[PDB]
Amino acid sequence: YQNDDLRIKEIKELLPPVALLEKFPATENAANTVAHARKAIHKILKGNDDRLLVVIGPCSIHDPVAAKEYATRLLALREELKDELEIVMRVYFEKPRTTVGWKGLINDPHMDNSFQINDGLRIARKLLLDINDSGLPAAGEFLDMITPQYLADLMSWGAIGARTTESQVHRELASGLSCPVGFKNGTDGTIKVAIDAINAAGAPHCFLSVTKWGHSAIVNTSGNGDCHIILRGGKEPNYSAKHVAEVKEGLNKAGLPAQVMIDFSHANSSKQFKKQMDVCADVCQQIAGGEKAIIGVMVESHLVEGNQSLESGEPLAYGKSITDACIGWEDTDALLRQLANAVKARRG
Amino acid sequence: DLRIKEIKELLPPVALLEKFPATENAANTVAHARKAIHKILKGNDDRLLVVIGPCSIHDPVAAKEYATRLLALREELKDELEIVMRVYFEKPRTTVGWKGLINDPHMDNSFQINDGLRIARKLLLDINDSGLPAAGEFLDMITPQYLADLMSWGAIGARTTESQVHRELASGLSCPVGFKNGTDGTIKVAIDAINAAGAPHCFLSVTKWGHSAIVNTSGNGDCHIILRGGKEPNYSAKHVAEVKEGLNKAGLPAQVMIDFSHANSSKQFKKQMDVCADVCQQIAGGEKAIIGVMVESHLVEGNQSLELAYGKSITDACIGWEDTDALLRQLANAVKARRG
Amino acid sequence: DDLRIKEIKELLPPVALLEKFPATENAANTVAHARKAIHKILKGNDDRLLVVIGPCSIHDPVAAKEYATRLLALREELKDELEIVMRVYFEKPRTTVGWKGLINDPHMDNSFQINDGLRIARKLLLDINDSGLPAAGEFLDMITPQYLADLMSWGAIGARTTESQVHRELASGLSCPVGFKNGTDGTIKVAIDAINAAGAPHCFLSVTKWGHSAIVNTSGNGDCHIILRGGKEPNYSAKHVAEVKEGLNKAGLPAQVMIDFSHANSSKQFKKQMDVCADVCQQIAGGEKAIIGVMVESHLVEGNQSLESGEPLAYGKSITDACIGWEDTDALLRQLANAVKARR
Amino acid sequence: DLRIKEIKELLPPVALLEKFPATENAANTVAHARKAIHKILKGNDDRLLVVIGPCSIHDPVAAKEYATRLLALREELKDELEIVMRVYFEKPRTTVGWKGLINDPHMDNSFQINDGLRIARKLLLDINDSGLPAAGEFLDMITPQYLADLMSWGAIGARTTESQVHRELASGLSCPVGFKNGTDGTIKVAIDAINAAGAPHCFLSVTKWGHSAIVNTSGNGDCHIILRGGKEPNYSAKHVAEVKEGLNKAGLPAQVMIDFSHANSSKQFKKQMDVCADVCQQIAGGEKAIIGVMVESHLVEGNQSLESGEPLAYGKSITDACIGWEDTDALLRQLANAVKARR
Ligand SMILES: [Cl-]
Ligand SMILES: [Cl-]
Ligand SMILES: [Cl-]
Ligand SMILES: [Cl-]
Repeated sequence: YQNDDLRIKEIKELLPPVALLEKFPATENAANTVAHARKAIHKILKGNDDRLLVVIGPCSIHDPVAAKEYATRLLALREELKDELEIVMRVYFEKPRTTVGWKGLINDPHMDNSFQINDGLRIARKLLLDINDSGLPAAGEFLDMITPQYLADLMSWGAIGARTTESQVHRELASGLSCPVGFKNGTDGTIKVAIDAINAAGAPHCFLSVTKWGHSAIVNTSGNGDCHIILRGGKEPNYSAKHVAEVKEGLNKAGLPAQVMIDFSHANSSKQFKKQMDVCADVCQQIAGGEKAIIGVMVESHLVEGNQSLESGEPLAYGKSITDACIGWEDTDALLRQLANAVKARRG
Repeated sequence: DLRIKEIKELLPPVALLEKFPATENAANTVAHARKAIHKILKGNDDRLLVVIGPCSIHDPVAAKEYATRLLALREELKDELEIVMRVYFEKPRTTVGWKGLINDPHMDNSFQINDGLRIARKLLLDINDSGLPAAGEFLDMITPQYLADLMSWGAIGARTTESQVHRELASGLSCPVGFKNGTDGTIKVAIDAINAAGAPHCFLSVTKWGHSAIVNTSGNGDCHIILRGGKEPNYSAKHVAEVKEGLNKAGLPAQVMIDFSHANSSKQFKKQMDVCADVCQQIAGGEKAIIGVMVESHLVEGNQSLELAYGKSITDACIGWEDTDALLRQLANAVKARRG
Repeated sequence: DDLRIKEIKELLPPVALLEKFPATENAANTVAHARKAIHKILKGNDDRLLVVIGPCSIHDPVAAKEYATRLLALREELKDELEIVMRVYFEKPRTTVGWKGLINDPHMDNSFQINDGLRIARKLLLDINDSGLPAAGEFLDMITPQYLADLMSWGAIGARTTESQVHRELASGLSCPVGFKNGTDGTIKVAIDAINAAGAPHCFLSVTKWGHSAIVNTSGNGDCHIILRGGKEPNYSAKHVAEVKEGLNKAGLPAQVMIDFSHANSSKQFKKQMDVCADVCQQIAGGEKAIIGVMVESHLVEGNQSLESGEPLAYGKSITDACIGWEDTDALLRQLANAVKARR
Repeated sequence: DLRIKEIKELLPPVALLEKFPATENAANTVAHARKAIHKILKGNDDRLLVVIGPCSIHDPVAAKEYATRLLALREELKDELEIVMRVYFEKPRTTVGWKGLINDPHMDNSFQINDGLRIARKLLLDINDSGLPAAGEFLDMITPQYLADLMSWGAIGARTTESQVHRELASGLSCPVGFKNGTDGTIKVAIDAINAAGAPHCFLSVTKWGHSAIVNTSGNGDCHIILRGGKEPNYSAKHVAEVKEGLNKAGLPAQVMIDFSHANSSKQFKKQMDVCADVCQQIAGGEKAIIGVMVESHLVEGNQSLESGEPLAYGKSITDACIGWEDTDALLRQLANAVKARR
């Protein structure tokens, strides 16, 4: 056609989501893990559970073998701490990036710019299935309208990226998702964008999306009431009590329950992975001191601490992030016990 | 699919391109206007790009009446201005409101999006066939597949300037793209978007066949900033120099488009005329960085609420025709001065 | 997969053709009225003959519109004895290598511009129906019919597919009457079976208007009939018509018949369609009422010609089967109308 | 429009290929058997192609036990016979009746086509993966995309041999294709079908993605006739000579596949044993133009009718009657001894 596809170099074939769902169907145990975890988070968001939702795991996944080793370790802590914590593993397959660089396992699983995205969807769905089947709920992030269709049935909770909290199509996506959804404050600390996203997400919408058959269609949503805010810092951290008090009043003024998930990382740690433990110390003191509004937290965590560069061409160390730096496993075990001990103190 | 109440059939883009193909005239209108904006953006034309038109389209009849008026002014001032009609089919907002001609053309909450796409693509076709190039707004990644072959220039929504999927959209679009600065006035987000949209990308998208696919884009060098104001207006000569310094440090061409409306006009539509005045003086004074402007105009001035008048915005207030005739000549005279 | 698959190319979905070329109110009225008219004839509440007459297949839309304009004048003049519908075929089934028709290769040069062919086919078919002239088609596969069937007032199943299950299933979902041809041999059983099968509802795999494969459920087509087209020797005489009318009554199916004046009934000789027209008119004049329809291969200029690629073709002349010219065509239709006015 | 009651979603072929992908053994099994039949059709191997197995499959369990037994004989007789198991998933009929495993896997008119496709592709996979090649029947244009990659040989439905679209389908298939003589015993439609299938074609079809496309095929040279009888059997030496001359007169190799059942057996399953003896006599006395045979064979001989709310005999055909295992073993040894005696 005329005036068409000048900046399009190549269109290639994408497996429809039904192909991935048929190849990797939920087991009964995987469907049970998803169903129970969703209901558990719903119960927390409705104020009928005094436990803390904990979304913890690698910035994103690059190696399914390290990821499954991580998942086994976190699952054991999930079983031991389940009276205090609802633990859900961060299983992200995309790292949003303004600059050039690896976009994540789905876009480029081979980490060599071969962009084998069908491979990446097979790898990602298989891993999510394996983790759920083991008993460990999974948390994802929704950056687009096409990718979630491949994985959403195995997600117990998801986040909308801070760079898309204001995006109408991402708010509409949320309003048709089957899992709970967290919306982050704006990259400058602004609360109102996230509150508007929750109100928009709770409403029905009619909009254009893609089906499980890989076809575009008109979709009508019912609205999603299981949405909440994620405090992730602005120019300065916003995890402290003063900020929690402001957000609580702000939600209540908007008619929303005063409830918050606090991201320990990103701008709340000033992108310094060890300060997640300093954020943890303060949030725990808030929780132990009686703060009911804090219903969840987020932590970037891996088997080995820190990060490493894909671009150097050095062989990758095992179990170490190639994107944001994470706390290692020993900090991760201590952090989770701190949280469980703060939830118990909140109670007694 | 607990929160999915209903799925309904959507015509693939290839059906609206087949029903409403570009005329040779509409295609030349698109080709020449894109090339012209490219030349302006490459620093090889001293002409000013003027994107001007209704806040949002609601009445195709009134849209065509306005297009005919603007076409004459476009013919008359073509030595100074590359005039392009603002053809936006929705006003992005946060709560209730008519979602626009595409989402609800029958203005009854029926959401006849297939009808809406027909009506919107026909309108875009008619306007391009008459000779008037069109500017659009790209809010999602599926709608542009139906309309973008008829667009000479596009703006990414202010609320999606920061979104990776919308920067990747821009990277594969066949027209120039404007990115608005942040709500606080800062320009880092738009600089990042321009840089993002300028690189090749591989991502998932829907083709003209209505099927999802893996898409590889080339990158889009014809991107630029749009100054729409932050808490304070950012149209003044001091603000332009500051942005031009910021652009230069980022290795980006020191060029800007100034939106006269919204916050740069203090929400007062008639005040867009005061921005013309300041902007015109800057141009007549020699300022070569201002390569474009954006103005909200209709046949009748102001706004109205669906809770009747012809040619009047049912959304944001717009200047009327007399002020639009005067504003366009004011800019063309300013370009003549700077040219000397 | 695909060692014998050389290339795959994109294909417009039917919704794209239906959206580009929507039925006018006139074409829709033409289609509706003609379908009602053929149903009444097939039920028995009308004595006029159904006449499906036109080129073997279309290769030149301009020539096809001149033919249609001429035929429309005669349809209006013989409308009280004849329900005239134009043969607008866009495929010629062939065993040997060669041209398969307009949709497959409209530029007749083995460029296979099938998206072009479908636009051309549907534009032509719509223009004919808007004029007021109803149209008859042939259904050779499950995919092509979706682009055209809303503009067909009647359809035939290829004689080489009359016992094919998918084709009987296709016929059970079409919105138009359908005709089933006897076998190469005079065997009429394969056609009776096909008529029963198409009257039944079925469930099978087909392609939608969106260009996607789907599971489809039909309701059954009762506006289906036989089409006698000869075999080893012709089979249009009231002797053969008797044999068939007895086998139809035997099988609970109306003893109605459509007679094809060409192909093996004409012994593959175009001019001999005039002879066949005589025997069939004699029976209709001799009171016989089973004959509800006929088929004729008819163009502007009689005969046929061999296609050479890049070579200009003679005007009005079929490049497939030989056809009778317009002069014989105007006479054959007046012969058939006289025969009906006699029937009364 | 007016006569369409319901449209339901159909899994695209890529969903079945992703769920049931060829393992390495299955692709090897298919690749070797395709090459071995091609070599046989080209006259570079004196071994006899034997397609043998149930009229159609209604029970994957019985099908796999049969595959196991047949696989053991494929190994033992490989030097004389290329044994391919008949894996059909429908008994074509204009009458009333079970429409096969893909249309109706649960044998109750539930028409669970997506389930049938899963069951049919999984069974075919399991058989090929064990090392036994499979033969298919092509009745429509849509179904083969789900299965053809696991078929080493196919036959076109007898009621579709003169269909252009089925001849075009064959021109694009990756396996050899058998074409059945006409119901009157005429071999003309089979010769026309063989010629048409050998030519490249351009035609509309559905892709692995469940979308209609324009397809161009290269042409299939590995096509041959299936002699299955007419109003009288056509397996005798007089008939073979008659067809061998009709194929030479047409420029096609003088080679035939003899179907032992249906009209060639007078609709009596045990009379397949008598066709076998005659065909063995021809071969053992130097007949080289018989390159393949087709036998309807199950674990347990005969057939039975499907009843609602009632169990079925195990291993027995619910469609056409088959010879059972004991005759099947004897038949295959007879054919193998006939190749030894011809060499
Ligand atoms: Cl990892
Ligand atoms: Cl308007
Ligand atoms: Cl013609
Ligand atoms: Cl079985």
